Amino acid sequence: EIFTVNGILGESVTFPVNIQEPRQVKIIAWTSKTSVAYVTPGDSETAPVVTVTHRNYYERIHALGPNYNLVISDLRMEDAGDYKADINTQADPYTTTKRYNLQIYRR
Amino acid sequence: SEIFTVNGILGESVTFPVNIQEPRQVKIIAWTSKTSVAYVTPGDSETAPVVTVTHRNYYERIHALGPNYNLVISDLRMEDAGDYKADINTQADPYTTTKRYNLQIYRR
Repeated sequence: EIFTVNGILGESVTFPVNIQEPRQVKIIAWTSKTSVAYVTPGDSETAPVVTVTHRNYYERIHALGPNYNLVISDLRMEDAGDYKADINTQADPYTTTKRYNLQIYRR
Repeated sequence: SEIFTVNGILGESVTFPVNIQEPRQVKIIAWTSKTSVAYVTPGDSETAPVVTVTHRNYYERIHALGPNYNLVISDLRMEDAGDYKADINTQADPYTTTKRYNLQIYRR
């Protein structure tokens, strides 16, 4: 269940979320050692809107549509560790949680 | 700083001291525990801030207080117990400050 993702220092990495087409997302909350960001639905082609909630992450968090895949860019060694998405949707279970372990490599 | 301990009674309310002593500089506060908890942002214009709860465990049970941004978790549960963290994002340096709490819950 804890999915391992590897990223390269100074580059970008994608966290697989892949929200399917019957599910409707209300808000996804991302956390690590600090809160990271909240992601909310975009539009026709506005991609999901991302609100960053710790200064360590400002300008480094992007979200992809329609999957709601998270991209963190300009990776730092300090980004490594456990991440959690609490995915909130209109219908039940209402909240589903996904776990990730990011490891960072200077290459 | 230090972890701050707050005690609460099952079924009741507990208040987390935030004591923002310069409110209108607050952009967003992100509360987490074992799970996500809520975001709190400025009211359009008000005393009072707006809560968006971000996990169903805490649905309808999070309130914030103007003007200090103190947090209330109402209808308390035993699962509510443990370490809480607020990432307070404001308009000027350090831009993010973090407060740590320990919520002890007791029987009704």
